[PDB]
Amino acid sequence: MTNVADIEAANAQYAAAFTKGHLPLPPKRKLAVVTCMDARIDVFSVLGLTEGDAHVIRNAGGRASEALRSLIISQRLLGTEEVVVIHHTDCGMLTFSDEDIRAKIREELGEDASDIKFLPFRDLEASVREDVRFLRGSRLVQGNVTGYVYEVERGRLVRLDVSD
Amino acid sequence: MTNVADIEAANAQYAAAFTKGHLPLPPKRKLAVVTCMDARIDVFSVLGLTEGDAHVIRNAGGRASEALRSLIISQRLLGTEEVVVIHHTDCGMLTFSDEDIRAKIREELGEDASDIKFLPFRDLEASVREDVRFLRGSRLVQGNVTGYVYEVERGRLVRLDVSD
Ligand SMILES: [Zn+2]
Ligand SMILES: [Zn+2]
Repeated sequence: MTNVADIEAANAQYAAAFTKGHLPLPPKRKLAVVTCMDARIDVFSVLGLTEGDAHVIRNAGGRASEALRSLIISQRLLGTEEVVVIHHTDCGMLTFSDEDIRAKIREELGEDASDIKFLPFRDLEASVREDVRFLRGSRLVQGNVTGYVYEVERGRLVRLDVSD
Repeated sequence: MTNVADIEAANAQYAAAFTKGHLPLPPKRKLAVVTCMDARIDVFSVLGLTEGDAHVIRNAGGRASEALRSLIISQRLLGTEEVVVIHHTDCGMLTFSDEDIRAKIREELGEDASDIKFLPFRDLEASVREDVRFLRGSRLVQGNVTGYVYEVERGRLVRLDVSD
């Protein structure tokens, strides 16, 4: 109850103590992060970023196909040179198919979403390899791509070896 | 100049102090936030969120059209009931046309991107109004939508009144 009132109250405390007003547009680490919208992940705390360090791109499952527009802008307009892709344990995108979510939209809203692809995946590590390989194969992405699993159970980032 | 070594070292410190392993999938505030990938914005600090409070969806310019997949999953599978859309001052998406970025891709990569739409906007407040009205008009989004501008120069969230 009162989300808008609470975030505006918290913001007033943040703004009172804020001195980071001079930070420039290009990220200092020339880095873009692609990860899940998952509420339990604070990317800045997990990776030790401060304001101005890295682009942080977030979507349901941290899918690289959807991140690509954001990555091209990140690199071509704002100078980033590197991408990290982070999926996580206990991701919602493991727990349904396109058919299951289309059914839930019909059941709850009475709407047809048969032509929208929701990009769920069947295996966590396979999803990271598919995404990293996708970005390595793109002619529109420059630089090294690294894949990780974040363990929501212990706060650990686990780097994955992705062959090819 | 060793991004992967730096974030792995910082993560090892974060994991040593980590207590939050029992948090569940559904966000506690039943809230999804849509904002820019901009490096200077730590959404958790700006809004006073803790791990497990709100979904955080981020893309170049915080465009609601691209967030829609993520919002539908957030609401239908993970129980969120409300959306906040935050654009920001000094956003890169104000500073180019699709034809300007297509030129940079030709100059730097020697690639043609004439079939990709990058979704820049011409006016910051109009961009927030368009994105809020887009989500309010969608038959696949339930609940209240609020628009904000985040002022990168002063750390201030400014709520916009958006009609019809
Ligand atoms: Zn997830
Ligand atoms: Zn921006």
